[PDB]
Amino acid sequence: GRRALIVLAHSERTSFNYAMKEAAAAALKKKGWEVVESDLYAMNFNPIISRKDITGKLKDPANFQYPAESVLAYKEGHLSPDIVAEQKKLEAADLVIFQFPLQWFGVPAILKGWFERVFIGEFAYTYAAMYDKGPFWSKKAVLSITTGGSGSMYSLQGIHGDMNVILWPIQSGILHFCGFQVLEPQLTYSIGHTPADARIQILEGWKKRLENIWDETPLYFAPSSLFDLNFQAGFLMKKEVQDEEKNKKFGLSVGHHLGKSIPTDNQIKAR
Amino acid sequence: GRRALIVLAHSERTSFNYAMKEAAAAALKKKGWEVVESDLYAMNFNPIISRKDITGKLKDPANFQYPAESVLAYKEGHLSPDIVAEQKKLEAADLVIFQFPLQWFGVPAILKGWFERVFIGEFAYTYAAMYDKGPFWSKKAVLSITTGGSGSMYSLQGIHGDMNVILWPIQSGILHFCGFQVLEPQLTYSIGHTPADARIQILEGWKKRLENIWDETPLYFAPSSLFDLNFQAGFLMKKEVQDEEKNKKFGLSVGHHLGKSIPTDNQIKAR
Ligand SMILES: Cc1cc2nc3c(=O)[nH]c(=O)nc-3n(C[C@H](O)[C@H](O)[C@H](O)COP(=O)(O)OP(=O)(O)OC[C@H]3O[C@@H](n4cnc5c(N)ncnc54)[C@H](O)[C@@H]3O)c2cc1C
Ligand SMILES: Cc1cc2nc3c(=O)[nH]c(=O)nc-3n(C[C@H](O)[C@H](O)[C@H](O)COP(=O)(O)OP(=O)(O)OC[C@H]3O[C@@H](n4cnc5c(N)ncnc54)[C@H](O)[C@@H]3O)c2cc1C
Repeated sequence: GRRALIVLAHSERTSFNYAMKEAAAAALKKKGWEVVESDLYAMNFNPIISRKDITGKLKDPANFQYPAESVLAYKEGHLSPDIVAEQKKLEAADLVIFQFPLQWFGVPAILKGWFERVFIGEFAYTYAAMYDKGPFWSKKAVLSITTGGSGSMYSLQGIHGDMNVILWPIQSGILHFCGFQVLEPQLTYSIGHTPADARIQILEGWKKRLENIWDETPLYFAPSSLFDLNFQAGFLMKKEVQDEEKNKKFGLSVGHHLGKSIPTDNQIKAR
Repeated sequence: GRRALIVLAHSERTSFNYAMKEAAAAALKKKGWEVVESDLYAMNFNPIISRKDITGKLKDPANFQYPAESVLAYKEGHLSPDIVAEQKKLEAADLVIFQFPLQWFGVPAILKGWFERVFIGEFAYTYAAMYDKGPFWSKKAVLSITTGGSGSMYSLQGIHGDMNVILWPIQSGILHFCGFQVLEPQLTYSIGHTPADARIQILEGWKKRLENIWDETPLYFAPSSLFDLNFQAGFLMKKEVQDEEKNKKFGLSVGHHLGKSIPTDNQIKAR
């Protein structure tokens, strides 16, 4: 069996988010997965990066810089116990599910703090090995999101704008940057206005998808080989690559739109 | 005699972010501004939403729903006073400056939670009063952001992709949604690789800009008058507007790209 980690960011057992977490765990276990969860609220997880994330002496206590100090602590085994426990969950996991309600067009603060304290340099990323060469290359991640607003609001013509744009900083910036293959997000729009029978089927749909989740085609991101990955070239797209794209009508992705048309549902549907 | 609020999200008084906050306060005060600060770390601000944000019995404790419960607490005066104190800072402020290091392509968790606990419904937004009809329509907000990554990384051809996409969920989804006119963000790229002399100039340029900050043209967002703002129409773009926009080369904004070219630096430069 593969290993699954479910990171849940919701404080209520009675929420649809909790129900989705239970549905996921149940479905995966039946298919032979070992399932571990991170119920951040139940954990009362400390969401705030600080010098307390490092046990014992710092390298430069008078001028504390979290990136350098947290990296050093990781290498020397001096990270805070709660951080280390989470990192071990990540290392064991093949599939990571992030279950959360959309909050101010992003992840809840407690989940954002989880990323900030757990995704430490060298462990989760290096400038030498980033995006598709990232440490989590063998792992797959998926966002399971619930929203208050309807799907129409997040359509191209909706008042909020394209949901693909909202998803990008998370799926590309956080997950893919660390090497994750990112699967199509499970989007549950206006769950507060969804009829009872329909909420039941959404749960069943989620269970059914997870039966074959590992064999899905992941979302498309621009491969890192298209870029000159060094400070001298400023991590810019290769000259020959740019030349080849000048005849193309569509951009490569949401973030790499190149001033052209973004491919439809680049962050919502796989090729 | 206008009033400014500076929200800072950095743990270290020795940081450049703190220096930017200090420079902003002094520059504004010299021009006669009243300046109030929210140093979230120094305030030990709690960024995690919970039932205890309501200082009394809940309307529906068996099924706790934060949006409805927090709005009810707001109207009845049963919001936690640490939230109330922040809300009063916002009421008095004409200009709001958010000073923070870019962290995982968004705001630090402590600031995210600040938005989540303080921007309560009715106080900060309603489905009737949203975007340009929002409660903060008379106010202006600006992001002052420092990054570890270079500006080229966030260019159209950069490995991280377009920064305008990264800014959208914050500037449109959080700030503009509540009514704020959003001014051009102060972007300070690769501050960790900036020589001492250039760091001095960055501080001065920030001070110089703030001398006439209120006279600046705000960023462009699609006007809400272009949309049918009701649930029956799903808050979609008006039929006449859609047909008219079909003849426009560029999308309206980052989020309202409409599957077309995004206007250059829509979230970075004013028209
Ligand atoms: C601070 C904040 C910011 C927000 N920002 C945004 C935003 O930017 N955009 C946006 O769209 N929304 C936003 N929201 C709204 C938020 O996304 C929704 O309130 C949330 O997604 C609702 O999910 P829930 O899990 O709380 O469901 P709940 O509202 O708790 O439950 C929904 C329904 O599911 C039912 N249910 C529960 N368990 C089961 C089960 N086992 N089987 C069947 N039915 C069940 C419940 O009875 C309920 O009727 C925000 C909310 C907050 C508090
Ligand atoms: C969890 C996390 C996630 C991150 N995610 C991202 C990301 O997604 N993208 C990205 O690009 N970056 C990211 N970063 C990097 C981050 O954006 C930078 O570390 C941050 O912007 C640096 O700001 P600072 O104020 O800490 O600078 P500091 O490192 O504190 O200061 C830089 C220099 O300024 C000098 N200085 C301080 N005060 C003064 C003064 N008064 N006058 C002159 N000089 C002074 C200091 O001596 C120091 O040498 C992340 C960092 C963390 C910790």
